[PDB]
Amino acid sequence: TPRIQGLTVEQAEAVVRLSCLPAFKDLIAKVQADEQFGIWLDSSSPEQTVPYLWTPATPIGQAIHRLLLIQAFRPDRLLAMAHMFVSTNLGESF
Repeated sequence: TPRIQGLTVEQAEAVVRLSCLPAFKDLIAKVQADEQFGIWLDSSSPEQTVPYLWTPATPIGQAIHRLLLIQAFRPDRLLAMAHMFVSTNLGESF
């Protein structure tokens, strides 16, 4: 059971899974350090403003990191994150 300071049970269930990735190791303390950053946590459009990331990173890699973050934190905007990932990989009018 992780911290339930800002997350829920369904959100924190995937946090433990995402912590197994070597790239996304600093995840449990990430929300504690960015405690004010909760726009993606509640309401608004977390798709357009996705904080944090996984060395220089390609835009595709940054989109992958944002997708992995939102898949665990905000499961509903996964469709919009996937749409933006496709647009950045292929094109805006794909």
